[PDB]
Amino acid sequence: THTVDAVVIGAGFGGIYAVHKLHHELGLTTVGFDKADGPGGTWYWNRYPGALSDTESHLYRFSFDRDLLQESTWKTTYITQPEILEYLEDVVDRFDLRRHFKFGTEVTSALYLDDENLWEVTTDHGEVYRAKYVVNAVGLLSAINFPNLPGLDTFEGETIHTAAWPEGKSLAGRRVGVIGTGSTGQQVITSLAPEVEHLTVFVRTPQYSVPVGNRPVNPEQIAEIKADYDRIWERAKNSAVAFGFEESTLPAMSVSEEERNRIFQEAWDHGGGFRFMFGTFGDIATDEAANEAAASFIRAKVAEIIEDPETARKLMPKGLFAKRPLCDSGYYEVYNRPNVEAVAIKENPIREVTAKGVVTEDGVLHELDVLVFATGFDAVDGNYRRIEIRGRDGLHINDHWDGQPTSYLGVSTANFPNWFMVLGPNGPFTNLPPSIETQVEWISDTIGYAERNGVRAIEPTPEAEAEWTETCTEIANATLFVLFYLGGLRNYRAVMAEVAADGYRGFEVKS
Ligand SMILES: Cc1cc2nc3c(=O)[nH]c(=O)nc-3n(C[C@H](O)[C@H](O)[C@H](O)COP(=O)(O)OP(=O)(O)OC[C@H]3O[C@@H](n4cnc5c(N)ncnc54)[C@H](O)[C@@H]3O)c2cc1C
Ligand SMILES: NC(=O)c1ccc[n+]([C@@H]2O[C@H](COP(=O)([O-])OP(=O)(O)OC[C@H]3O[C@@H](n4cnc5c(N)ncnc54)[C@H](OP(=O)(O)O)[C@@H]3O)[C@@H](O)[C@H]2O)c1
Repeated sequence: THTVDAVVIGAGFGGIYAVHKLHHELGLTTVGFDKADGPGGTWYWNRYPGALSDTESHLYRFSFDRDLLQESTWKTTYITQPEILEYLEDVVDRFDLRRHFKFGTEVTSALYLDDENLWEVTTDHGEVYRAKYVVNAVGLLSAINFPNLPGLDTFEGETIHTAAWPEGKSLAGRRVGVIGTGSTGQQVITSLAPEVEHLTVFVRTPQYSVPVGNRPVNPEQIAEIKADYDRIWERAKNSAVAFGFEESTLPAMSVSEEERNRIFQEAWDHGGGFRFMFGTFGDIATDEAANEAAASFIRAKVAEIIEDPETARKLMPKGLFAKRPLCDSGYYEVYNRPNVEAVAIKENPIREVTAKGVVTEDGVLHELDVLVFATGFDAVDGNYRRIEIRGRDGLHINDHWDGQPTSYLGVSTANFPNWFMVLGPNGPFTNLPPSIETQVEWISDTIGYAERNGVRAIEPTPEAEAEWTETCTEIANATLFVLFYLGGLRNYRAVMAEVAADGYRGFEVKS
């Protein structure tokens, strides 16, 4: 029914910028879609208390508009969900993007029509769009992982998942249980502890966590940032992780024990997860001894913060210090509160939930009014895998990604022509907005090139896609241990630009 140049799926950072680029810069008629009733993406969905960025406020945003960077403000060194949502809502209205989005609208299929070199895209309300290009900015919020504890139906109190937090809902003065201690669960717990009648935490795997050091800013302090913003973004885009600190090249074991502690202590006092992992020493992710030095420093902090050694034993992180580091606003301190109990479910599993609360295998009823699930989601490619997406010859995305999801360059995959991914598989591990910008700017250039020239279809070769996996795999082999590209933002940007400069190396082009 509707003939458009381009379709964008999602209205988070990625979809917002994709619609801007395609509409404003390339002059294409572009429609965006989100199941959400408004823009924001993950910042629209996740409204739990204590929801906070792990990227400093001044860097958790777009950098493409130099005037916008002068204009935005923020209250603290890290940024909260309502502030981010407001920022993204403001971007949408600043660039008049709203009239291009269809909200409350799920894309249920995207089928390639081989004969016409078009994508046929349908919504859950039956609307059909024919488009030359599809840009998928669908994020990771797939189906909500909402675990199957026996007797859950019987609970007479409120059951809440953090990705569907009730707007009014304050749990002040209530008896609350939280299941899950990832970034989200830690954040909810710290938020809840001081206001809740009682808090019971069901801990399965304690994680490494460092202080975030979220502090109020002055208007003079924002003024300093803003006067140097160009240099700041120049540095970020020339770094590996783009978080606003100088990345260390210092081997942890090349200095004395006393200096190593001082270095760790400084980062601990300053705050920041990536700063702790990458700002202290150059080999925490690559050297077993370096990782142990970091890991055991955090363990010692846990033991020092938590008074009761039985409580401390349950919360004690173990093993390698890896993946996205967690940071917190006083998470370990919380367990020193008289009205907070930790339950280590590996050794004392949940037997059932009843009307009144949770019974553990010890046979003790933990009486609760409220049960919070901070249990995350199931999958990461989940959002691709639940849409009927069909490429060339009717090849389904699930048949194509028979094993793990793959991409060429993080943005495209073979047999799916003119179909792009923002933050697809095998892409950078990074402060995300500047990587998102990198990918959308590259997607847009590639679509510009296709439109300028005669291009009917562009897709990666199977061999390019395989060499990219091999490339990612060889970077990942160096590290300690989903497959990301781990060469960093600066390296990723050079790779993307060179692919473009080399006449789209690794793409099959139908002229
Ligand atoms: C609490 C929290 C804090 C975070 N902090 C940071 C941080 O500090 N730094 C950082 O770099 N990253 C952080 N992240 C990661 C974050 O996801 C990214 O920074 C960024 O918001 C991702 O934007 P996105 O557009 O790629 O995806 P999303 O924001 O996830 O948006 C995708 C949208 O696509 C929509 N969608 C999916 N499928 C369909 C469909 N079939 N039809 C219609 N719509 C669909 C969804 O409804 C969703 O709104 C954080 C995440 C969380 C949850
Ligand atoms: N960039 C950011 O600052 C940021 C912030 C928040 C979230 N995120 C991302 O968003 C995703 C969601 O984060 P999240 O913290 O909500 O989820 P998460 O990281 O997957 O954490 C889930 C927690 O729930 C526990 N759990 C899962 N199933 C359980 C069950 N059946 N019974 C008991 N416990 C169970 C897990 O323990 P186990 O460890 O044993 O599985 C874990 O503690 C993550 O992938 C994360 O990377 C990013």
